[PDB]
Amino acid sequence: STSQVRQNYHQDSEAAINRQINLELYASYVYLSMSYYFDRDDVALKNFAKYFLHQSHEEREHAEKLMKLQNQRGGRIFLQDIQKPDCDDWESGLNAMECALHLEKNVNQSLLELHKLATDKNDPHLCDFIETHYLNEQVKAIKELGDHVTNLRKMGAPESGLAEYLFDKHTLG
Amino acid sequence: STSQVRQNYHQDSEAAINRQINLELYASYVYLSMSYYFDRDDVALKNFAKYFLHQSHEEREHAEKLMKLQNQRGGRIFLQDIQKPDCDDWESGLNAMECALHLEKNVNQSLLELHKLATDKNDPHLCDFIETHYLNEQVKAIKELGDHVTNLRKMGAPESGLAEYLFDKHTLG
Amino acid sequence: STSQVRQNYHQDSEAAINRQINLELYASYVYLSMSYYFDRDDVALKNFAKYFLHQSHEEREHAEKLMKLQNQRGGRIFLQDIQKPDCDDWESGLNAMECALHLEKNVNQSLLELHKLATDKNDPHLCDFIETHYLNEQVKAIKELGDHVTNLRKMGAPESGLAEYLFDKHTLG
Amino acid sequence: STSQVRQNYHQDSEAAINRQINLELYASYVYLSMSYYFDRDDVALKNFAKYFLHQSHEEREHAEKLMKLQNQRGGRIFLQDIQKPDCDDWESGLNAMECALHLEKNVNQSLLELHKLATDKNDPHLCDFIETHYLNEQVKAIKELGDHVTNLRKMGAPESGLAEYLFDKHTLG
Amino acid sequence: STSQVRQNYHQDSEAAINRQINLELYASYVYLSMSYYFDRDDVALKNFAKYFLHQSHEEREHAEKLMKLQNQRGGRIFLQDIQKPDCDDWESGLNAMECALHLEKNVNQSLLELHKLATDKNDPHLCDFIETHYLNEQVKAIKELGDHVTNLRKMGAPESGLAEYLFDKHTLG
Amino acid sequence: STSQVRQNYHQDSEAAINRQINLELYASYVYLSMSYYFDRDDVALKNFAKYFLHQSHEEREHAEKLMKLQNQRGGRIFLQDIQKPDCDDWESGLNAMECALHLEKNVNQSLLELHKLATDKNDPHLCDFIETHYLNEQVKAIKELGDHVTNLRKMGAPESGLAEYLFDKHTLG
Ligand code: NA
Ligand code: NA
Ligand code: NA
Ligand code: NA
Ligand code: NA
Ligand code: NA
Ligand code: NA
Ligand code: NA
Ligand code: NA
Repeated sequence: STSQVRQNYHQDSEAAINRQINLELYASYVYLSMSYYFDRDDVALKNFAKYFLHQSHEEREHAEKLMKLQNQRGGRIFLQDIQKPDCDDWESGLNAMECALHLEKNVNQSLLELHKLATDKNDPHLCDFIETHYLNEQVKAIKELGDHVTNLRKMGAPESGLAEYLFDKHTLG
Repeated sequence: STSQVRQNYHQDSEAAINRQINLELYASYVYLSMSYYFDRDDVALKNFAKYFLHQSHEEREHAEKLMKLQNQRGGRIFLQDIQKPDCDDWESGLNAMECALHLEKNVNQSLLELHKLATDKNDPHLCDFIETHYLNEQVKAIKELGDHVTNLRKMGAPESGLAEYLFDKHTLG
Repeated sequence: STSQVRQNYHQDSEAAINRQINLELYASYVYLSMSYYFDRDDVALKNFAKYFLHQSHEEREHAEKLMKLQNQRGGRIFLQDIQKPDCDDWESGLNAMECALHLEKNVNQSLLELHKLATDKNDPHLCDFIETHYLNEQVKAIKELGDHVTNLRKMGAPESGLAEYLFDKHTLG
Repeated sequence: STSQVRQNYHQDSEAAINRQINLELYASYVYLSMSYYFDRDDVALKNFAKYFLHQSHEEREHAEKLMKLQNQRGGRIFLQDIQKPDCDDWESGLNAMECALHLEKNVNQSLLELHKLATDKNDPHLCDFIETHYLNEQVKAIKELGDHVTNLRKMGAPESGLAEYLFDKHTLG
Repeated sequence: STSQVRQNYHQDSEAAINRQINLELYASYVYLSMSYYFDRDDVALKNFAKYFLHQSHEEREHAEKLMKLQNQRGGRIFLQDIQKPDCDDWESGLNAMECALHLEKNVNQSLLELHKLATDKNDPHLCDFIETHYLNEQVKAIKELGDHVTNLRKMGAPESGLAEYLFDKHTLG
Repeated sequence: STSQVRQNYHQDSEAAINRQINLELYASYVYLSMSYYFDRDDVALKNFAKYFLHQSHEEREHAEKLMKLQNQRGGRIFLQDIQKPDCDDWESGLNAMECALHLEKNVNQSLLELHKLATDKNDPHLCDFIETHYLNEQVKAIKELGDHVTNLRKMGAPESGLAEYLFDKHTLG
């Protein structure tokens, strides 16, 4: 049953990629939830909605790239349930940005664990794949979210609704 | 807690839209599974892979349009777990097309039930939304899948691997 | 023998579509007859001829769209004889426009009966198909013919041959 | 005295269309009043003025489309007095947006009553006309106004004149 | 309560402008009525319909320009009911043109009274506004309508329906 | 009652043209039937469907050209019922091509009989009309159909569904 393409690809690596696929699809779904929260008539921050929807689509592309890697290496994709996000109501633009920062750090920690596994199993193709396609993207996403959280807090969010309004217009618009 | 926009939108309709959102996201995930099955080195039908991946992205767009409708009407989106697809291994191009036809008929039956509810609750905006955006799209998808199943069976799939190869090239390419 | 695509499509609906196909092909043939009446050397109203020939081609397109619908829904097309039109000699431009108005109202009444059947059989795809593609087209055709009949009568048709001549040039040209 | 074009068009439907024409012309006139309130030297919110003037012109187009429908179906237009709006002085951008939301919900309720009448009189052309041209336009207008009301309230209108100023510039500009 | 912009603008002038706004909106509504009379299936003179609809839109622009003037001068707009037109059925193209000529002379007489008031109150800005934007427009409209009435009478309207038909095509088309 | 244009046009020729008009309209209707057979979900050969639909439209153009000839010569068009085609179900691409070849030979035999009549009645305009517009078109159609029948039989139709599939793609596509 070994794939004719499989070479230097450990079962532990294959299993870790399947876990990462699920985590990327989960992240996609959290961002989708946040997007449509900001589209509510009683929230009405269109640029927050657009920002999170773009993040949702990016996470789905990240999941699909891992699925392509699994097939390239001769692993087998096993999909799992995509859990519902932890909240239905994300409270404010600042609370959503803080939850996004927490989610991106969690994804990053998973990627760092996968890199460590690839290095331990002497799988340099997999380690390079993670470095090239995932680790700098996560560092940039974390820095961007931290920048957004800083600005919203300085402007007086979430107490001032003027803060979120102007951030929506000037930063996310 | 009633939305300032809400007018002539029954709680039963709101709940049915939340169910339909989950079913569209489920369909998306089934198509994603089928896509990456055809990308396996031991299957290697790139045009089947492309066809199912396009279907996956379309189902996600259909889910997002329902989420937009829920907010437009002043309903509240409640997301649920997205169940994993029923198979990991889709066996053949003909078996996948037959499973897709079965899935599209199941989605269609759900949409017909939603239309009936909208009509019973005297919600003509919702009934028109379903007619305009969903029902003809489902009829066309069903007819296209039935056409694909017919051609693959006539060509001698799944017994002849030449059949799937040539269908991949000439119909899906 | 049930089509693999067939879903929520009643035998009564299938039979009514076959009847409507025949009525559209009949209408096409009536308009063709009227067109070539106006092309006679002893009638010689080229713009009346062009108007009716365009109507003939439109009715054929309407018949073909119903045939496409029958196949999309998994019904089976059964064609019948196309009866000859009721007249060989249409007498005048005003008499032909009045016969066209009567024919378009007859087609409209058939379409309204089909819509009522679709609604009674809880077939919203079929009801929407009729609404979208047929009912507004028939209302516009009826209003246009009524406008033509009004103008020809006011101008003094069919007694004044100058009336039909000038209507041919200024309205239909 | 029956119009030569009239078919399946109930007197009750004809009367309801005449009422809807009056309500659309009334709405037009309310929006015109609001527009020129914001053009006052002691109010001076040019983008609010532009927004309401565009709404005024759209309502007039909606009235004219109903007048065209009445003639298409062979009904007879009976115009009534256009009542003056309920206010001369609209107080603030937030109060005007709230009055607009209330007016759009009132128009929507009238349209839903007309749709119900069309359905009860088995007039599918009229029901489809309302669905296609009016109901989704009203849902979008209501959602947009609710979004505007939400943002103005969050920003601190009408107490902060800075709120209305910045909303005028960033949302309506 | 005096506007910070108000200078040399008499209360009598302000009241006369409010009356003129109502008369322009009334004229708009009369022309709208006439337009849709000519769109009836039993009248069917499309170019008469287009001519009156353009006149309706022009009168609305004239009303809006007076509303802008009232605000420019620091007056306050008070809107009144827009009375329904005197007829539902305008009888013929010649009768409608004669009623339009009578309406335009009535508007002109009101404008001449406003000019006389502006001159009596030593308000040269208002007198110049009326001269520049209204008086030559009214003289041209009156002359054009008189020309139309003359031609229709000479051609044999309203007895000859051929006259109105050819006038519709050649003058108004 | 003789047409002012009629010259050297025998009653027998006029009657034969009326028969040929009916036969061309019949052929059109047979091709339309075959087209929509190939559009069925359980047949699904789109290029066969397109081929027959083009043939249907060409036969209608041939009928209209005969109607134009009848009027040019001062004959009178008498239309008859268009009989329904001999089959509802055309069985296979090879069986339909064989039925088309048989139909085109039948049309050709009728045209040869009309040419013989024109020659016997010393009507060189009519004989030239048939030669120029019909006889070479029929020879080319017959040769093309014979070529299609030969290729489908050689490829192993109708037993191999792969044959019809590949013919549909490579010859008719
Ligand atoms: Na990611
Ligand atoms: Na590296
Ligand atoms: Na879908
Ligand atoms: Na509809
Ligand atoms: Na039709
Ligand atoms: Na409206
Ligand atoms: Na004026
Ligand atoms: Na032919
Ligand atoms: Na020759």
